[PDB]
Amino acid sequence: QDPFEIAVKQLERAAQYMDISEEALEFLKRPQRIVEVSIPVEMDDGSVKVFTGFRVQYNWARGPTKGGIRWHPEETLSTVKALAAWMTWKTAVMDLPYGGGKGGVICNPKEMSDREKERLARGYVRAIYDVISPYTDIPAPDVYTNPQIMAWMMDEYETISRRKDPSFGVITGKPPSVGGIVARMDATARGASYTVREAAKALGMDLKGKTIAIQGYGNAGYYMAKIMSEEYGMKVVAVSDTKGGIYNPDGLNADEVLAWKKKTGSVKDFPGATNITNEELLELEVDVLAPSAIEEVITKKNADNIKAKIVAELANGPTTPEADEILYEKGILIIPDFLCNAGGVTVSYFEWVQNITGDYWTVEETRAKLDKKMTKAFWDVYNTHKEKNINMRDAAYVVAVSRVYQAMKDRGWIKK
Amino acid sequence: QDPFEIAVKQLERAAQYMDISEEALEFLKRPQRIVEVSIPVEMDDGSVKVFTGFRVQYNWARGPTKGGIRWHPEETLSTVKALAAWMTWKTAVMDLPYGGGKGGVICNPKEMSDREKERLARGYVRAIYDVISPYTDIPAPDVYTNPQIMAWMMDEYETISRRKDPSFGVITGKPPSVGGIVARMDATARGASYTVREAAKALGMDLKGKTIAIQGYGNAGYYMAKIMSEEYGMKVVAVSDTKGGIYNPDGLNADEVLAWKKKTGSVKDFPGATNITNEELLELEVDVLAPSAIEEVITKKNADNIKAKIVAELANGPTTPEADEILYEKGILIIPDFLCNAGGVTVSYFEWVQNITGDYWTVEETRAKLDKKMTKAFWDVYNTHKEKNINMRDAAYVVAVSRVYQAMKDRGWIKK
Amino acid sequence: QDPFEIAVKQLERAAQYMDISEEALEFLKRPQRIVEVSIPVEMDDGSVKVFTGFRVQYNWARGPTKGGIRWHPEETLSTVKALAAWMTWKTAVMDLPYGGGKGGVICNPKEMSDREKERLARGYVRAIYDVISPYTDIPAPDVYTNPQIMAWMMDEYETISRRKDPSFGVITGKPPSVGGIVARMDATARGASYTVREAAKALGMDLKGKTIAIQGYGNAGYYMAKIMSEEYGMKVVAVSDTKGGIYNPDGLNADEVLAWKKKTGSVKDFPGATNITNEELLELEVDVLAPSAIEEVITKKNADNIKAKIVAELANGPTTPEADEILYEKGILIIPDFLCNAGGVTVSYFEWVQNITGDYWTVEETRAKLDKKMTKAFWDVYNTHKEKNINMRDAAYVVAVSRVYQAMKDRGWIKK
Amino acid sequence: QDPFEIAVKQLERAAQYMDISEEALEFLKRPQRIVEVSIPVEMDDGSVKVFTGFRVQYNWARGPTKGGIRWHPEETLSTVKALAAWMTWKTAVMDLPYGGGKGGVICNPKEMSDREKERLARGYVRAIYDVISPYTDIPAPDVYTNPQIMAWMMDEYETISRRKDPSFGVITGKPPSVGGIVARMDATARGASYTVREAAKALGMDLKGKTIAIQGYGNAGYYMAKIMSEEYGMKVVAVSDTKGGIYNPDGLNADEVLAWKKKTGSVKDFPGATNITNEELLELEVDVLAPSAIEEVITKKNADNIKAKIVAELANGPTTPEADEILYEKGILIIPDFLCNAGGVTVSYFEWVQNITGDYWTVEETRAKLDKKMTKAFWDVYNTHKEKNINMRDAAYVVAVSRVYQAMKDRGWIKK
Repeated sequence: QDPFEIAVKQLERAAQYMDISEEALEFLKRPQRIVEVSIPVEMDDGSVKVFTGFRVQYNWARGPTKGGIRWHPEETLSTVKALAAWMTWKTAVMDLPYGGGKGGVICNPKEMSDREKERLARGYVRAIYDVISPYTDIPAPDVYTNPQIMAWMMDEYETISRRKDPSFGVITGKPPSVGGIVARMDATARGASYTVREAAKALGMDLKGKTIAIQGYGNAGYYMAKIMSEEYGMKVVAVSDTKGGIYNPDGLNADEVLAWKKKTGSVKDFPGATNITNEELLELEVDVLAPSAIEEVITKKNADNIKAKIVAELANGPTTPEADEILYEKGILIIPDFLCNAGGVTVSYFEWVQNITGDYWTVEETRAKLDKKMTKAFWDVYNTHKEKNINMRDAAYVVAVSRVYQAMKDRGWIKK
Repeated sequence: QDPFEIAVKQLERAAQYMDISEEALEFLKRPQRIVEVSIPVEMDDGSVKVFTGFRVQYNWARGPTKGGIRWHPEETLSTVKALAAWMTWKTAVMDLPYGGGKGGVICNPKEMSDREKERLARGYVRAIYDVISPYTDIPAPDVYTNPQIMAWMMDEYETISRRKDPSFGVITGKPPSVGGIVARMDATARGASYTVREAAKALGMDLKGKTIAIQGYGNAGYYMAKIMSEEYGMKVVAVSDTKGGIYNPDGLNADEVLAWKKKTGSVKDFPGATNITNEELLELEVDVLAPSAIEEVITKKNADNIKAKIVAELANGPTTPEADEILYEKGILIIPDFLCNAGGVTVSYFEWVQNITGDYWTVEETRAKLDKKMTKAFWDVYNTHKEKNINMRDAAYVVAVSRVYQAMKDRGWIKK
Repeated sequence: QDPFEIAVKQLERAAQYMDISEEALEFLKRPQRIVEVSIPVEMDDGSVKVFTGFRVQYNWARGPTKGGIRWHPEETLSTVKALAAWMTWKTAVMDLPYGGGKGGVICNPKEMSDREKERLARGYVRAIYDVISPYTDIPAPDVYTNPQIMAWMMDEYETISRRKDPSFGVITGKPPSVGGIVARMDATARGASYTVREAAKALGMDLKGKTIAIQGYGNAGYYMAKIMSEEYGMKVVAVSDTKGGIYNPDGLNADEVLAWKKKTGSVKDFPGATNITNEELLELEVDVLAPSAIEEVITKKNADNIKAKIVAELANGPTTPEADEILYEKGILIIPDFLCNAGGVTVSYFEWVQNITGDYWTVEETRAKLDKKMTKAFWDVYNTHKEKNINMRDAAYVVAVSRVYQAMKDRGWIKK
Repeated sequence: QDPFEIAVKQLERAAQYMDISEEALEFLKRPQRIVEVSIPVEMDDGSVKVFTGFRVQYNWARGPTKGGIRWHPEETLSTVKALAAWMTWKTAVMDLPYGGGKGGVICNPKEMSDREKERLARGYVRAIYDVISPYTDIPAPDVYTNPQIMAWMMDEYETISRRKDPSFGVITGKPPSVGGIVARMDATARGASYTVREAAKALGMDLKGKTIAIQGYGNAGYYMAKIMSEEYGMKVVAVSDTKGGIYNPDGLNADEVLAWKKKTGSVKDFPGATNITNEELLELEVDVLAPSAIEEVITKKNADNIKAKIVAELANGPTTPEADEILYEKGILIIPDFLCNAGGVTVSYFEWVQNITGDYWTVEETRAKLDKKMTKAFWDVYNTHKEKNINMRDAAYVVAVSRVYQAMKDRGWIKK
């Protein structure tokens, strides 16, 4: 289905950049396992309503599959399969010991009691219990799920598993009271702060003094802002939200802007600052550009106007194939999302290790370990893009895919 | 899909005839669990080929799900989802401590070597292992599957189960050398005869000397012929097949016939028997009509021409809805398929029992248990329709869907 | 080795009387699994002593392996290997759902306190626990082990299994207080009579008023004596023991003889009776000759002096091959031990079914089923011996090994 | 058996240097568990051929048993029991949390195709599955087995295990695409060098600029040469191979030497270097000597001509007991094999640690620990040598055997 169909293509295109049997391609083109279940839920009004959820375990050749759970009224399998495939390249490029998986339920949390959300989380686990474990498949939070939901879900598992395993490790995005971890607050942006630093290096450029413009002012946007300016000494001249951007040559203060938005509801009309549009933002003359909100914000239409040296993809899919070629030719360094925003998944892996080892780390320890991980994944991609003459996004899928190809071979899943 | 769709709207129509919640109905409108997997197989040519299969566990309120595995190049989940629902109403009417399930693989058996197939049978199991046990889900042979393939499936199960359970009972239609049973050759026809026999009873009639025309001369028809005439003293006046049929008001001799066709290739041109057509046969003037070949062969078109005292549905969906209603006012007793041809699964239950208890029975024993079973089911249905003034098929679903509704209710799956 | 080597030869030979692959042959010339253990035991003198035990599971293609455990100071793996193979042909011919196994520990049960043996019994179990279960491997008592011993074994088991399975069923030969059954007392002699009953028909002869001479007066002998006379109305003109025999054409009374021996230590000097040697008894001119004491009593040297119609081997290996021929071409009906004396292994299987089903039968039921089972097996072999012009012993191996052959095939362990 | 026998004596002689119960002795004199299976394999020609393999779990008092698998046509159980015994002292001396075990299959890799060796690795596993686990028994590569065979093994385990545990940790020497590691390549030569440092220290000597001679030039020999000279600053004055040696006072350049051997076929004739025989090598006048190829090269015969300060045993069994006392008397530091060559097993435990915790370390981290572990182990052995005043080989065995003794005492396996 379209969403999946798009995924395969992504894949089918990268092969061309590498040596890989067809036995392989054929395998890597369908998910290893799909589970589809009916979850009867008792609604507040005493009525029992049946939902439909999925869990897809795409490929586990490299490790147990990692992947979040989504709650969404317009959810579909294809979507789930497609996103499962994706995690797969994600974990691989990051070189973690996991395969990729993903789940979803077709429901409207927005019309749900806290108590009806608890019973759906429980029903999910009761339904797909037989394919999850701390060593088989480890979920986590996605669209419309959060730590609270994770905990109810861990809790129902222990009740079934009866504690004969490291129960806290069957799922991540947990609240700290139960094996969850801090450091997970800034992960994505923080992780993203490390590629950029590296990216700078590549271009033999020093960040201090440089400029950044961030589209979107949420967690990522908020944190990416605080960090780049605080730790890297960059100038945050532009930030933006759902309602407009505000520009300032002298550099904004994330905490201040944050307060305004939190009291005013928007970053817009922030005193001392000029109001601007979002498209305006994309087209600024800044060193780094961090699209951290929505997708397809950079297209053939605008691709031509982007004046950033580095385009940091914190959100998923801001850029388009078309926009891809132009920015390449144009000479702009792009940190594909799935490499740029992978500190999320990385930390999650850091959480699992702590749950299974029973040993808890300090934030510092945890940040150090995150840096290393990102630091390598980048160079790994960059160097490949150079050598093979392909953009970072193509480079990235080549790094990813081969890793899965090898493992599949070593196990003898395919002979060649 | 269509097929599923079809199936579903057959449930909705019978609903009309009974008192059942909408909680129940919605519930019974979806399978509880579906597993879809890709099974990599090593070709006899050192190539690895990924295949696609499903196991769908519809409903297990009344006991473990029981159902066959189909190997076909035109197979689809929708078909599997649909037959799995069917299996679910079959066991219930039959009153087996089972639920309904089905499986399928998309592959062309015909161009596969014995070795390739063993590798397929084994991979299936290695893939859906986690959801099968002698207590969870118990497969059986279906289209393009048989007792050898079953043996291979049971064997790889034992190897993973490590023999910590009653492994012979994890699948049915097994070769006697391995928990298999012999009463299994004439089960479908043997089970049908009992209903005809009980059918005759209600119809204040005696089949001795009575006539019967049978559509199709495969296993079921051959044996239907054989027994009816042989244990009952009926007059097979015509048989019929793929190509055409044979008439003889004096009584054909099945065995003779079978030879001919075996030697001949068809039941066509038999000595001393006049040639005729399939359609001719249906409107033939006999006391019993046993369509045992294909789908829809009794429709609105000919419905009025059927002059049978009794129509024994041996095949899957031979008659039709409006065809259904005409024969009804006309006063014709129809033995709805899932009840009529259910002996085969009733016998496979008998097999599972023996497997679980280590205690093996005698054909005579087995038979007496079949009869007993076939009988009550018949009656159970007969009285429902009488009392509720509806058609047998309608009455069947009623008795069927009724027992499944009770069970989920008692489990608390649905509150009313 | 020796007894093993001998064993294997036994095999190869009968092969020649049948059609079978070398794949197969080669497969049946070795046990699938052998386990050898070191068992620390706490002696009564405060010192720990390591013993050495084994369990050998020869072939489990037809079901879980069944076989006793021997406690002997002169025990060796070979002996064990060799009897496990024998256990294999015994179940097949008895047509049981069992494979074949045997176990053994090297020790002197005679210098052992009751407490030391218990600690040994529990250690064996704590040692080979990972490969036994009521669905995997089911021991029983053999040389120097008994019910007391089985219970101690059964108990340790439950203690490890945690009662998560039909625990009483993991081992046979138990006291009635825990799953033991009662018809087990005269089983071996009882099952032997049935065969004697059937053989007398094969010969067209009414045993009533006929004669039987029994070599050995143990439980087996005593019961054979008791039954054949009381139930089949025969005359026991001679019985015998460790020290000598007694003769009396008018026929003896099994009980009277038994009490003398108890009070007197031997059958010798029994009143009214005539004293004779064992050899004499062997050469008596009786209808039925029941050798139930030791092997190699019927040799090349005396096969010519044997004058019985039927030679009922209650004992294990009383006749030899060389004696085999002579007695064959001489026209004597020999009932192979392994069929003749399978009454014990049969009722044992009857014990397991009641343990796993939780249903327990009466003595009359059990006996009922025991006769049906023995009867068939006789005729199976009888008919085979007729058809191929071979001797019961050779017939027997043919039936057994063929049966294990089909199963390994159906499972695809070997492909031809 | 001769080889097992030899081992037993090896131990009994160490007894003599320490206080050990006799209860302990006898326990240690036998392996706790031996399993022997018949493994049917589908030959490339369509025939099935049954192979024979074993796994020997010697003693687990200190942890789960660690030990390689050997593929070889002249393999014997006793060789196996013997090596397992050996594994047992090697882990204890290293103070690793394991017992010792060994496995082996009788076959000729060297006429098996890759598809046959895969069907072979897989069947091993399917066979001894019940006694292996990442917590129970952890195999590894040995004679004629490599990371690829490990991976095939790990895979079938996962297929049986169902991923309910840290599947990557049930076996070591894995390819990195699946739990394997690096820093595993120079493990042996690298571990050996730390002990060589320590010694130097014991001796008060400073290695920079001292001389070393290596008998043998394979991986270890090659690696020993690169390391001592590059990291320690030593002069490699002679190396030698299967055919002969070469000598040169200024120092050889290991890479230059290796290419020459690689392109040429031997170290013989290396340009600018003098040729010498192996024996002359041994009696060379160097500070350090490193026999790293074949056994019994140091005998009563030449023991007297050894002129080195330290004898680093990279090979197994290069010095005899006889040569053992002469050298000892002469005052030469000998670093025993099983201690000196332990950097391999050590690094194999490091892999298991990473597999079980999901955390993968850096080479520098890995090296940090190896150093530590070998360092400690060296001194534990040394210090027992001066103390009890015995030879390193004797001293290592005491430390080993004592450790195993305490544990069996602390568990109550034996009472004193």
